[PDB]
Amino acid sequence: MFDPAEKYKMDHRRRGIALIFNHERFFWHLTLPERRGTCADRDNLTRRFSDLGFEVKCFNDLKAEELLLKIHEVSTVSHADADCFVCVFLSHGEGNHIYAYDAKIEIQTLTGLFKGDKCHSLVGKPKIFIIQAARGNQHTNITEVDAASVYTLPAGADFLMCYSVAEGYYSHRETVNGSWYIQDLCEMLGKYGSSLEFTELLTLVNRKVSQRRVDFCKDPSAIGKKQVPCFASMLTKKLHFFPKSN
Amino acid sequence: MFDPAEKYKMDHRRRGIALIFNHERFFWHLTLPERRGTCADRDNLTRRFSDLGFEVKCFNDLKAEELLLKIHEVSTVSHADADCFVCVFLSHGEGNHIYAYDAKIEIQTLTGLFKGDKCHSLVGKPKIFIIQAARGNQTNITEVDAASVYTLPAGADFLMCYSVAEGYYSHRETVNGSWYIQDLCEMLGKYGSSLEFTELLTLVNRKVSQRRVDFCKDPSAIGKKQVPCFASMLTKKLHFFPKSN
Ligand SMILES: Oc1cc(F)ccc1CNc1ncccc1-c1nnc[nH]1
Repeated sequence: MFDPAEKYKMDHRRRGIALIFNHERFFWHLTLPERRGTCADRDNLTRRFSDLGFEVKCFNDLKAEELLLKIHEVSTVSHADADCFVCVFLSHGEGNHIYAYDAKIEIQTLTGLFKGDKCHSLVGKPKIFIIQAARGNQHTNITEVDAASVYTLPAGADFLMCYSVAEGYYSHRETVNGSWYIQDLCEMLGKYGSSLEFTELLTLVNRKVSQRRVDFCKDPSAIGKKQVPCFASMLTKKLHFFPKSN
Repeated sequence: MFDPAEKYKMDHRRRGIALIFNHERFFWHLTLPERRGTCADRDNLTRRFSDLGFEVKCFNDLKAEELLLKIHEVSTVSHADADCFVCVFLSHGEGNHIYAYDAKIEIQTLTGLFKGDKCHSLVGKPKIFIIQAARGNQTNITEVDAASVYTLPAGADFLMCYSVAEGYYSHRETVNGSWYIQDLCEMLGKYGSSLEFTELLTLVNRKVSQRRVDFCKDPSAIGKKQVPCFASMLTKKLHFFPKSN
C-alpha cells in the first residue's frame, strides 16, 4: 500500500488563502525602527502567491487585537474546498514572538489555530508559515542588517515553518528591493514555483541567500555578517503547486 | 549556469564518519531514568549507516569531558576525502542541552565544531545531526517522554533531525527502541541509497505521525501523538548512492 513518492492532494476547487501581515512602523513606546523595504516584500510575495492560485489577503500595521481577529476568522472559515494555507509575517521578532504594531504575540498561539485539533478543514493539508523577523537596530537603496532573533520553531503535523535567518546569522533588507530572503524566495517562486517540490525550492533559496557575498560592503561593520535561512518540515508528503486547470 | 537539481558531490574516496553517542544510564545525583531500548536504536542505526558506507563509531555512556574530547578529535581530523558527516545523540535533553552521563552540554557548542569557520575539510559538505532526546519521566513496554529539546537550527549545509516537536511526545519500546529511530532505520533500509535524504525524513514524519495512540496498554499514554521534524540549512539535494568499491 505505502508509497515513497506520495504527494499532498492539490486538486481541490481553490488553492487556498495566503495571509500576509506586513509591519513597517510600530507604536512609538516600543522603540523599534521602521522596516523600509517591507512593502517590496509584501508586493513581491502578493504577486508570486497570486500566480500560484492563492487568494492573497494583505494587512498593513495591524494592532494585536485586529491581527488575532483576522487570523482567528481565517482559522474558523471552512478550508474544505482548498489545497493548503499560507501565512506570512514581515515584522520584528524576539524568541517565540512576532511584533504587531502595539505588542508582541506568541507564534505558538498563531500556528495553534490551524493544529487540526482546532481546524478540521485543514487536517492532512499543508500549513506553510513564512517568517521574515529579526531584532530592531534601535539607533537611496541602503542595505540594513538585523541580528537573527526569532527561534526556528516547529509546529504540528503537516506544518512547514520557513525562516529568513538561523541563530548566529544576520538578516539583510535593501530599503527599496526588500529582504534578501524574500527577494530570493520570490525569484525562485517565479522560475520554479509551479514545477518544483516546495522544500526543493526552499533549499535553492538557502543556496542563493548563503552565497550572497558580505566581504566588500558600503558599511564597514556589515562585513562578515552571513545570512543562512532554514525551514522546519513537519510535512508528511511531497508538496507541489502545479497549475490548477482553468 | 545555476541549476535547480544540483546535488552535493558524493563521490569522495570515503562516505565519512557517523558518531553515535548512546546514553542508557546517568550519574545517580541527576535523577534521570534508564533509557531501556536505546541499545536497539544504537545497533539499528550502526547497521543502516554502515550499509551506506559510513565509518560508524559508537560511544556508550561517556562523561561530558570524554564526549567533548571524542567530538573535538573528529572535528580536527581532515574530512577532505569524505562526502559528509553524521552525529547522533541518544540521551535525555532539555532546551538547547543534551545529557552526557554526568552533565548537560550546549548543543550549539557540539554543532559549532563543524561550522565552516572551525572545520575547513567539511565546508560545502552536508553535516547531519540526529537527536533522540526528551525529558526523563521519573517484557517490551512502550515508555513515553514529553518533547523537551528545541528544534535548533545550525549553520550552512547542516541538517538537524529531531525525534519529536514542541507540544508532542517521544515513544521508546524497551526492546524494539524509539519510534523515531525504528521508522528512520526502516526507511534507511528500504530507500537510504535511492531517495534524497529529506524526502526520506518526510516519509519518517508520515510513518511516526500515523502511529496510533487511541487503544494503549497504559490509560494515560492515550492521545499523546508523536510528530518529528527536521531543520534543513542544506543548499543542494543529498543522496547516499552506493559507492563503487
Ligand atoms: O533558533 C534560534 C534562532 C535565534 F535567533 C536565536 C536562538 C535560537 C535557538 N532557540 C530555539 N530554537 C528553536 C526552538 C526553540 C528555541 C528556544 N530557545 N530558547 C527558548 N526556546
